Amino acid sequence: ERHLLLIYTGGTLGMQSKGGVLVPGPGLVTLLRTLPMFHDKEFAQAQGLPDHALALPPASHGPRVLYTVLECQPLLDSSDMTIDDWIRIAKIIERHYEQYQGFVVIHGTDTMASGASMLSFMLENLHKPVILTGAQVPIRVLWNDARENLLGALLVAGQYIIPEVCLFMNSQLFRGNRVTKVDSQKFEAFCSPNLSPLATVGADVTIAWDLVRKVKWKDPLVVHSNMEHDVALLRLYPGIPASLVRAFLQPPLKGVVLETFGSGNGPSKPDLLQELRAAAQRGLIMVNCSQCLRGSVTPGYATSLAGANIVSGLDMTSEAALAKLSYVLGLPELSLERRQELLAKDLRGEMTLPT
Amino acid sequence: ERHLLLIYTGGTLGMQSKGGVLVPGPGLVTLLRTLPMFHDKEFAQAQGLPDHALALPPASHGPRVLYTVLECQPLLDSSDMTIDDWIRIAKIIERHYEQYQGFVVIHGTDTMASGASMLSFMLENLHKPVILTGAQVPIRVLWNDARENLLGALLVAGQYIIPEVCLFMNSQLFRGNRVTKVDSQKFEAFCSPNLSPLATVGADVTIAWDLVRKVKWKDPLVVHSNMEHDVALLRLYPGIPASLVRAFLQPPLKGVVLETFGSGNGPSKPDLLQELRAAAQRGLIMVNCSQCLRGSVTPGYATSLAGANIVSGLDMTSEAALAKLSYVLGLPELSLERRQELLAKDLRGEMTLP
Amino acid sequence: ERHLLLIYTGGTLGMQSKGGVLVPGPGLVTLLRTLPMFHDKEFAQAQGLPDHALALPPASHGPRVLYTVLECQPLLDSSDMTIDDWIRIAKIIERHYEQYQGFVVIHGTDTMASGASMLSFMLENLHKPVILTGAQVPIRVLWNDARENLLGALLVAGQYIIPEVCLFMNSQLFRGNRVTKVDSQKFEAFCSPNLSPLATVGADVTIAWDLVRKVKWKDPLVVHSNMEHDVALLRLYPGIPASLVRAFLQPPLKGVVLETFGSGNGPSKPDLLQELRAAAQRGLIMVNCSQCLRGSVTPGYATSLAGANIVSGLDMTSEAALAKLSYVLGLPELSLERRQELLAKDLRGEMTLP
Amino acid sequence: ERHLLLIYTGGTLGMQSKGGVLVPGPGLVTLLRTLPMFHDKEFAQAQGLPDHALALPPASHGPRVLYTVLECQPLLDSSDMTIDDWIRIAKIIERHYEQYQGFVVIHGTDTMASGASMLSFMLENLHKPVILTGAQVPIRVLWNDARENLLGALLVAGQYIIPEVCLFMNSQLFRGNRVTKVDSQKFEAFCSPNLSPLATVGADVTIAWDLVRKVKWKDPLVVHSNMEHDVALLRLYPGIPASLVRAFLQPPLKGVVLETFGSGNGPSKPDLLQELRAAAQRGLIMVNCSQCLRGSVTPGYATSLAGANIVSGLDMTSEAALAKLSYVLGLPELSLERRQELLAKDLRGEMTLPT
Ligand SMILES: N[C@@H](CC(=O)O)C(=O)O
Ligand SMILES: N[C@@H](CC(=O)O)C(=O)O
Ligand SMILES: N[C@@H](CC(=O)O)C(=O)O
Ligand SMILES: N[C@@H](CC(=O)O)C(=O)O
Repeated sequence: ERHLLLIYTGGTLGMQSKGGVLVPGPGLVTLLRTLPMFHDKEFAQAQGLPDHALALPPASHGPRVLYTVLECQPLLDSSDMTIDDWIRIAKIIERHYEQYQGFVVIHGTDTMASGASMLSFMLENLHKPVILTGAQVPIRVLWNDARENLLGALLVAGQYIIPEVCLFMNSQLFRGNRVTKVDSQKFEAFCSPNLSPLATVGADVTIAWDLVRKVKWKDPLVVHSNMEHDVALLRLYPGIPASLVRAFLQPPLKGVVLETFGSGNGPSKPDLLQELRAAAQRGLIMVNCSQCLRGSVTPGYATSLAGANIVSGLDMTSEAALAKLSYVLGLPELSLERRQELLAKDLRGEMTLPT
Repeated sequence: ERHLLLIYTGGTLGMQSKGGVLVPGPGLVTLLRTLPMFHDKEFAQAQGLPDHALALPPASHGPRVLYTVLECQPLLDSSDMTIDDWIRIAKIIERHYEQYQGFVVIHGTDTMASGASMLSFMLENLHKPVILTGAQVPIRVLWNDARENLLGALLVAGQYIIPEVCLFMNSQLFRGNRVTKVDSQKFEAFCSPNLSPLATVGADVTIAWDLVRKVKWKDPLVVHSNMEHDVALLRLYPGIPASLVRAFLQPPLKGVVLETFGSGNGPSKPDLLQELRAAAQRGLIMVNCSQCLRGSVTPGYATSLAGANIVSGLDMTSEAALAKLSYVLGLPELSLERRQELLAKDLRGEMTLP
Repeated sequence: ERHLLLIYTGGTLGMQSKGGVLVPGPGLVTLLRTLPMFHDKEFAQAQGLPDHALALPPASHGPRVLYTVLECQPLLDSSDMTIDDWIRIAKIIERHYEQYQGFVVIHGTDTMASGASMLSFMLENLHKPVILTGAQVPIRVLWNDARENLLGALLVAGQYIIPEVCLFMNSQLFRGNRVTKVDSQKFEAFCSPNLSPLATVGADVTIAWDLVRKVKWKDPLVVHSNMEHDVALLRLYPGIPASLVRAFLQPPLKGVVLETFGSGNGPSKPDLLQELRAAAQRGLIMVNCSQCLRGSVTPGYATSLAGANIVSGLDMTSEAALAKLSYVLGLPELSLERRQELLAKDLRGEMTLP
Repeated sequence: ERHLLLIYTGGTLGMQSKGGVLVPGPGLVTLLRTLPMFHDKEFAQAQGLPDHALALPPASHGPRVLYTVLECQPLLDSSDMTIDDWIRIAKIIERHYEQYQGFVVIHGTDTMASGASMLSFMLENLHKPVILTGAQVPIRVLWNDARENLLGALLVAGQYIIPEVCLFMNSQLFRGNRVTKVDSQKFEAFCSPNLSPLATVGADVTIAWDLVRKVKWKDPLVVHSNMEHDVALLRLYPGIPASLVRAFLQPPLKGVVLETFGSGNGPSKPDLLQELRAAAQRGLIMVNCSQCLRGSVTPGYATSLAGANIVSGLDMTSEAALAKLSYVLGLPELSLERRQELLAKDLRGEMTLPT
């Protein structure tokens, strides 16, 4: 038997209509108990099993999977989530870490990439699966993606030792700090543009063990709740004025992700470049990411943004760059130079270095 | 014979190494003249043809294609382009509109989507093709995507009556105000996420005539050079503070595209919503676009951004929303309400209504 | 309320292990009854509803959906199916046509394209949906594609007036005579290479009404059980000998689909071409389809197969060409010439003319 | 300097209109000479270089590339090619192996996959690139894919040590015995359904060295010209009759590829199974391949074709199965059982043994 904790934080998967719009919906365990694919009553009764704990039917091979449902209060639309909410989730996993073999987190899709990236950094030396999932349609609506998404998450966390924060949707498992939301309506809502999926589900389960990170049983779980809140993301657009960038980078901002064009380029008008220098001199750290979905920041043009306090983000997603920026800036007693060196290193599989 | 104007504005296609980096490179016509696929010397000599004008070899069917090369000065990395640069390009097309049957614009890829979207709006009632193109590798490097991209542009503009600003790359023709750059290295650099390509090239040329806009031969070309410069784009990120949004939306800003999550949602914390209202009261117009590559802004959540001065962008790209915002706000003597009505309408094929 | 007939013919969806391999599995209605997503016990009891008939829970909009399960005997692995089996299925639909508003046919995937194509031709002037479906993993196994495939079929047939034989798999609805099986393991097992899906299911249901065929309420259902059995498929391979083709095309064969290379080409060695002429003189009809997944048979080479009794299959799938050949040859009292004209015309949406 | 042999066998790339249809076209070297991208006159003259030999302009990095054009006679539409034509090509490569560092073979697309597969088997212990290429549109037509396809082949063979028979089309390099033609009109005409491309070309060249086979410098090139001619391919279709299968498998046929449904199934009607057994008793060897594009043949159904003289083709393409059948059957002095063991083994990277 393997025991999982299922953390319900909110999002479309549980949602209910109310006033003609979707809002977060309570009473998940009550529903799941009535669904044979989520709960084997026969096995639970013949094991006089705790009434708070559910049991999946047997799968083909492997151990049996049991799980407990922790429903947070209040439940949130993921659009309203912030760094504090993701810290609370990390703390729930810390508190219950020893009692369970894996974790599944039900989450809204709107900011799921940000949440997976954050938790990836907060949960240092993680040894157990933390699988995020969600749905474009609520589980109470008849025709939905939620049933198969939730079941798959539980089976993956239940049956495999993948020690990463991942995202499971639409029969695929992605590295959490590598995903981005690409479609607002289709069930194939997420994409891992610069890395293969960690796993694919069909008849067979195919896992890329060559990519999955190795369990460091030696080192204990450290949960970083000291994340810098004053970080931002700024998308460059053609002709963005120096005066607007000056205003955006004012104190108390400590770090910013600049989303630049193509292979990492921006306008070279000197007054704009001057505001970036000025901000560097005040101590701001800047990471350069590409607005493009696929590919890497690379020098090579007269317009490439490099220099004073500007670290290349290589092929990182913006969601990951931002979370990493928050992590590194929150570490205590480091120099500006040391902080940039950490930003330029692959800390959780979020970044591919060249040769 | 069909005569085309080839406008070389800059970008990687012509570029040259200098100080170990790529910068814009002059002398295009000189090079093209030496390439048989771009210039038929035999036909030019046997027609004693102007020395500034080149001639493509005969294609399978259709008329012969001639073209003149106008090389702008200075040449630009597209990362440095602004609304004024795109206006200059529209003006070149206006000045020479009667003399040519089509236009091809060589452009850097970094801001090509912004440029195609801008020209789409500036060139009202366009009757002739205006085809943008570029390359991830310069034409002077041996292994490149530039040869085939440029030739395809010239043949499309030269042989078909597609009255739109388009982008031709990697054997596909896209509606210009529908594209976005998705790959910084691969030759398949562009994508039209919410609309099919207008055309595909292989053995056959396949054109989606069901999508191509109709020539309005009744109405003359109007070229809008009064585009509002004070428009911006703002990407929401989780926990973005009200104080930072306040600072961003200060005067003199007149319009902004808010890039929101998923189907058009943002944080509902009241102090943030309050700063959007405040800015609406100052007369700011806001368009809501999705950060997602594919799909549409739709109401349906308690977190959906709608209301005071906020127009839904449906499935518009951000590049297109931003250009449309610039166009509509530049029109003289319209009420705020009329401006929002135009923003909610499909003006150049950039937007699908439900 | 809309009432559907669910015809269970066999295939993996229902299957059971036995002797270490998968074989067809009885007792479908018994299982479905126990699944809340397939049967609303509360509504059935509060309507004292027939015990043989199930009821789907309410969907968002639309009418309620009820359905009856007809489990054929014996059940078949689709690899064993033939024209007679598909005729039987058409006859079941004919016998019960008036009593139901739609049909769903559970079928093995191995020959599902052949079956959908056949039924498409057999069911002339169809007014109601006939949706085929199946699964790579049985519905009794916990992790499967069968639950969502079957439910989607029932909801599509139950809620929409799509008067075609279709295939529903993996959240997509395809025109049946346009599909082919491309993957032996993945859940995305099927592809419609030369036509868009008729519909896609996500948050919204998107239907291509521009493609869906029109209901001919005036004309009654005619069910062709006169399908020619003596038709075959022959795949050319490099250096295939004339003597082997002679043997293949001997009487009593009446029609053959030649699967040729690329854009419709074969070897031009004269003894091979001579055997095709000889067979034409005996009255054999030949349809030329491409071995390629995507694209169209087109003349243009010295190696193109055209002439005596050879009709181009354009962009038809082989499964569709073969079924159409069976249909046309089964029609009574037509001249060879008229038969070839029908083969060259789009009769059920299986073929795009240039 | 690296010197290549360019073997022009025929196909659409060189073709000419004549009587309103495309036929093979002579005079390739004459044309290429006039194209600056294929011939640097300045460098050739300043090196007083042989008049039969051309020279590519300099590429970014790497050595300079020179090449000689050998134009076969007669030139062929690939639809008319046979085993004897592919043997002649292997013999050309054998004769000239020591003089050149690589080979490019221009070939019609209609049977290119069969040709690449054949050469793969014929050229044992190959150490140098043999790159096949072709085009959907002739090089003399203005708007074509031929220029870039031919140039890329020459640059790949000229600049990298990939010791395989490959196919280069539309900016991708595929393992030759893994490809199949999937589109009769689009420039993306080929697909490698069960294996990644060996390489991709863009700004950067990306090579999957993890997949490319290793140079066996110890072992010399052996070229097999004893290939069995009496092999065939038979596609099963629903209700195919026993009497027709009997006629197809008559002597002198020695081997056949059965293209079956899905994961490797056919009809189980006993009279059909009886004809397969009869043919096995006459000494016929049978390989089972899937009609599916992205198929592996796997047992698991009552309809799976396995037994007397029937070898599973796993994920092999039919073109590869058919060539392999011709190779193995042509080897001298082997027992029927030994022949089947070779058919079941990955000999040139054409087959993945499963997980
Ligand atoms: N607005 C929802 C979107 C979803 O879950 O699909 C959320 O993020 O909570
Ligand atoms: N940096 C270049 C990119 C390109 O041309 O591909 C530009 O936009 O001008
Ligand atoms: N062998 C099965 C395949 C399936 O159902 O998926 C059949 O064709 O009956
Ligand atoms: N029929 C031609 C097709 C091509 O080359 O594209 C050949 O195979 O020679």
